[PDB]
Amino acid sequence: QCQDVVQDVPNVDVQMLELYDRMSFKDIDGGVWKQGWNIKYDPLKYNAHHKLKVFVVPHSHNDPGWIQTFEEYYQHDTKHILSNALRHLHDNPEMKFIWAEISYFARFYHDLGENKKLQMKSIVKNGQLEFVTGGWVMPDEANSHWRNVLLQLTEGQTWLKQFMNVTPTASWAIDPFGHSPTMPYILQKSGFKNMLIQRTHYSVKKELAQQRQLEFLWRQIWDNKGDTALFTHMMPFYSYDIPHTCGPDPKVCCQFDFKRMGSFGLSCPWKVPPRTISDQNVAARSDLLVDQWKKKAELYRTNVLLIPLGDDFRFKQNTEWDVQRVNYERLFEHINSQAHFNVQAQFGTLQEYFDAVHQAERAGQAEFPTLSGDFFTYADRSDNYWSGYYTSRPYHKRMDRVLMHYVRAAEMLSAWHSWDGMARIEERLEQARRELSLFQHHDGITGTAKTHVVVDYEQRMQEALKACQMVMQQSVYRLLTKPSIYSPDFSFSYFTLDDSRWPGSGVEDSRTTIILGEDILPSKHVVMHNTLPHWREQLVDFYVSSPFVSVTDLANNPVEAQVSPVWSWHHDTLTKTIHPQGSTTKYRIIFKARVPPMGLATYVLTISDSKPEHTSYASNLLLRKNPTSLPLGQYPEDVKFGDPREISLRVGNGPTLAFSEQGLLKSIQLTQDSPHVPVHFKFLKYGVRSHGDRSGAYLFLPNGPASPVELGQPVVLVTKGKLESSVSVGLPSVVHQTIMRGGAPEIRNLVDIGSLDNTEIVMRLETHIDSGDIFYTDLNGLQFIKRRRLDKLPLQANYYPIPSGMFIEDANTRLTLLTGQPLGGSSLASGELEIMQDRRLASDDERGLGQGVLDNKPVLHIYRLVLEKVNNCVRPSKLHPAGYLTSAAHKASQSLLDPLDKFIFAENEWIGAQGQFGGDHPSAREDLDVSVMRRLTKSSAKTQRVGYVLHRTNLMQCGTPEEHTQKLDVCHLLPNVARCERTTLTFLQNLEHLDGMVAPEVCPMETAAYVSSHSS
Ligand SMILES: O=C(C[C@H]1CC[C@@H](O)[C@@H]2[C@H](O)[C@H](O)CN12)c1ccccc1
Ligand SMILES: *[C@@H]1O[C@H](CO)[C@@H](O)[C@H](O)[C@H]1NC(C)=O
Ligand SMILES: [Zn+2]
Repeated sequence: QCQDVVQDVPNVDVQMLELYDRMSFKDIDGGVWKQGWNIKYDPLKYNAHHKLKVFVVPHSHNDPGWIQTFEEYYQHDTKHILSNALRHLHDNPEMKFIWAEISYFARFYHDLGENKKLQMKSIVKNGQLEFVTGGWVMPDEANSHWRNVLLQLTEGQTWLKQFMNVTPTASWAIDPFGHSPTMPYILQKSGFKNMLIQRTHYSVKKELAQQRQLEFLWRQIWDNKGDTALFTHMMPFYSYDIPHTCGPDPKVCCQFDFKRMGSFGLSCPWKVPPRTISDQNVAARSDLLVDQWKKKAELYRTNVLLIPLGDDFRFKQNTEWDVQRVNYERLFEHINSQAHFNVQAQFGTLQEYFDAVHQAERAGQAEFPTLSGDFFTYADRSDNYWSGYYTSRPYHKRMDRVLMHYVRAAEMLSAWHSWDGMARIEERLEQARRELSLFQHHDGITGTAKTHVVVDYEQRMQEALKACQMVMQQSVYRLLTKPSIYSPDFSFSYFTLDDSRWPGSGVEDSRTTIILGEDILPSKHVVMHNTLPHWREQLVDFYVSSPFVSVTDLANNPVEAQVSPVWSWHHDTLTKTIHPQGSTTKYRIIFKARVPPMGLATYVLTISDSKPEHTSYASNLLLRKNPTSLPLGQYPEDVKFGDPREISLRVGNGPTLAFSEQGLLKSIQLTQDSPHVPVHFKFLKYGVRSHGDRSGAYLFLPNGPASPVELGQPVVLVTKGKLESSVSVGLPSVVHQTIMRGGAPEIRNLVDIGSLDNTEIVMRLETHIDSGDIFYTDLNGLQFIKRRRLDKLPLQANYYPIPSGMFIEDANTRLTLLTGQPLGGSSLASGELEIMQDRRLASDDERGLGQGVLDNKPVLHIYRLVLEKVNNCVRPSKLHPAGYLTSAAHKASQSLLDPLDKFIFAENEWIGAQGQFGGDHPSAREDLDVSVMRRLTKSSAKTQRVGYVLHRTNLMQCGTPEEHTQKLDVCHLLPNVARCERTTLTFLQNLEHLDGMVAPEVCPMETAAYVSSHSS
């Protein structure tokens, strides 16, 4: 049935980790093709019965924000490009054009008059204008979560289906900075047949070109059978621009970019300009151009050649359309009429190219190699590895993951009902999806845009968060109020969201205090939501105006609680120390919430005049020389003081953690009898080179290994409670916190790099684990890939994206660090893990951004740290390119990315309140998630439709007996099901009509989509 993703090592022609081990990566001058060799071809290869078919594919790369905002580019460039494409393609039936970015296209189309909409639909229907990929954006592939890659793909393609009646099956990704196999994974499950990529390491292009392995069937690293494979074309040269797309010699190709003759303010840096094609020069010009084409064709296996013709924001001016088209038409007429060339050249689209390639394949002309692996870390030249953008602008990288979750929760909570149009649910959800989708752009989440553009993305995301909050709180009010009492005002805030980790303590004072008092309000209802499809317990905290608060469930059962102070860290500009101050009027109450699968649970907080029976109070110990008093108002336990010292803590039956006198972890002891395993946190700094190339938003070019941050004698705060304990320390640039709740600790870093120019702050873990040169990092939150540190490459080449987690292991022990935000990281020595926190860079790094990164702001990074024994786990063999999490590590990752949501009832009394929603929802096996639940129809549809994306991960078997869980059938989650269909992941095509209206669960590492239809 299901493929075994652990025990069967796939047999592929190219496995990227193996290729990396063998490659020497020498950076030699290849001649005119600087990173290749002088290509030779046999002129007799092509003849009358075997011609070279050349497709020249006009394109225009349009960034949804980079050096200008989305709206600035739309007004100055993109609207003109699309208007002139419409005119020119209409008037010139053989001209072609491809378009990728649907965020821009949708904007443009909705502003067109009906006559022009109709003209536009006609040039799409007739194949002159072709959509490629059809996502909202062309996303980053390093930092993006797979859930958001799917979200933006779906946003663009849903628009295209509705308005253009087309769904692209070929993908075009010419600009992301390195490439991930998560893309073919999602695309192949969304109807695609082909994809194109460009930015891969120059040494990889050379190696694959030598073997004609630039076109390959790209399968997942664990896929033994090959069912995931997607045909992939990798472009061979340094850029997608015209000089690097006609052939190997850019001095020649630049002469065929007819926008470079002077009047457009462009020129050829190789110092030979284009010349207008005429009858007196066409034979000579054609002989140069065809020679470049035949050289490029040597790198590929069929007689069908792809020649992109475009660059950034091209095809704007009418005069530009004319100059490119007329000159190429003259070349085509000459070349195609001169038999000695044995070439047929024409304008074409991307799909036309791929169709012709597969026709050649089926005619027996070519067989294609199989490939697995990824294409990180990219370098475009010399030692310029693009690992900096794995960290750049980390505040917005963290915001991405918060908004990811809020979009999921808003779509899920509101999916349970149909809503009247006056509720503006669909409106707010569309806004949220579109702003999050926009940020997936390869200058958004990457942190590679100008400062004012970053500000625009942030503002858009804030509006999206507010939209999600509105939808979430309206939904909770409807789900938990007696139906005959429910009386909604769709503009009113029935609940406010309380989020403890965004923007976070020390970043924004954004959270509301629950204000209780005998003379104002005795009690307050709070509600937790659990988006995951299994019962979940999690500690939750709220701010309250008294320490004398107790918690009950709605059946009035007492719930054990802990009260702790509200501590804020202050950079004291008088004493020159970083130290905590406690509130004397706000307090934190903490208790364990238990919430049904995809459900809600209500609790009540009640004030009393004295310490409640079921509430305890944490102790607090401030470790520093030269302490001063720390009053805490009504808080019943006095703060204690001491000189810095080592300390040890244990919460519940969980691990015992030991800390240095500097407040940093030194060891973890898993159980009572077990060893104190050395696990040391350390903060270090990288700098920038004083000669040669400088680090910037894209490039990490360190001036050697990192140097320790000088810590001085930092102030350490120890809070010890029955439910939660923590150690926090004010270090230079980081308030570092280790929080213990009875399992793997949570780490929070409040990172403020301040004015430290040309500094990158790294957090490192040092252990004994005999990992050697092996470590594992994830791709897009979807899969873990084996990495091998290569000392033959520079330090920055050994940095990889850490979009959600990383681990090291030996035969016996594993250490996994899970993240709540994408950051860059590595293992630079056996037993180590490290992850960059922020970077502040004064210089531009010559990739067009035209600024350094000097707009840092405080960010709260979150993590879980899981030390485990793995000697009993069934792991892949030494040759398998994947790794897999344990149950504990996977749940830890879910605790960061999809925590419980917390709602505080706004008014004094909630009439008709109910205690729970979803108690009857199936509690699915732990490896299964309902990644997306989305109602697909508005309230006017007679047949309601609800879409589900189901993802099953793969967890290691380590000898923990499986407990019976319930089968999850998403098609019966809503009543009155009339049909259940398996669909593509975008919901746009029905693939299977399902027997008995039952949606089967999916196999390990598989993702499926289902749509249920309800007659209601
Ligand atoms: O590669 C680029 C720019 C590429 C890659 C980085 C990315 O931020 C930008 C924008 O997305 C543009 O689309 C071009 N991209 C470059 C190279 C040399 C000089 C100037 C620019
Ligand atoms: C859209 O797609 C196909 C081919 O263009 C056509 O048969 C159909 O009539 C068009 N319109 C629809 C499905 O509304
Ligand atoms: Zn770009």
